[PDB]
Amino acid sequence: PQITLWKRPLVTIKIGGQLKEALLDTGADDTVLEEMNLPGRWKPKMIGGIGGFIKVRQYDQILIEICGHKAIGTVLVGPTPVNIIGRNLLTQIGCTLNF
Amino acid sequence: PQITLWKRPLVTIKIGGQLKEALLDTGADDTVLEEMNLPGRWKPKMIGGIGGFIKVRQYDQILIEICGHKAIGTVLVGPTPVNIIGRNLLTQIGCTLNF
Ligand SMILES: COc1ccc(S(=O)(=O)N(CC(C)C)C[C@@H](O)[C@H](Cc2ccccc2)NC(=O)O[C@H]2CO[C@H]3OCC[C@H]32)cc1
Repeated sequence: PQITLWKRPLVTIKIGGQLKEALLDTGADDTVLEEMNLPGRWKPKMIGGIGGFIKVRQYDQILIEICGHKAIGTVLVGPTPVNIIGRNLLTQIGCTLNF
Repeated sequence: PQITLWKRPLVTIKIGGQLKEALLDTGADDTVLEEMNLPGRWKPKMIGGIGGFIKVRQYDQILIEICGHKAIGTVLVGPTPVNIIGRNLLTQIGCTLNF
């Protein structure tokens, strides 16, 4: 599909058995999801943007389905105000910017 | 052009007659640029990111050319970690997401 940018590019994702709304974010190197209790091992990480840094938990090789497109990669979990699909997963679903 | 996302979507912009590098950021509602001198009037505003809120100077109806495409709109100037081009300008140059 083609998504215009009049409104936030929110799409439905499936992760850890749950459906959520997430932002297709070309400005995000990594995928950052709102706080959730995923199983498995993780490593602490700090990511920074406008306003400063937040502490997140890095999970690797997590399966995510984005608009019926399957993907698997690193997912960060922490106190983000929004679910953010970053470039590490956008590349896997064949997402491009066009103008 | 069609821009893949295996690298940061960085492009050259022109604003106030000066060239800069900026990030095409579909996850940003607004355009926020690093500290710079801009002619014209401005008003103080606050914007929130993943790490909290920052003070910025809002410039309205500013001419800005993005990868050869012209836009005229609001530009926020403040302590952002990166020059980001947000949806308010991405729409003006006809930018869409596609997968
Ligand atoms: C390492 O992996 C990372 C992944 C994501 C980020 S980030 O979130 O700080 N950022 C980065 C951008 C500011 C360069 C992505 C931007 O698209 C980021 C995503 C976001 C965070 C909080 C609330 C809404 C939207 N958007 C953002 O900061 O936009 C600003 C400017 O316009 C406003 O709309 C959204 C919030 C305001 C940082 C690191």
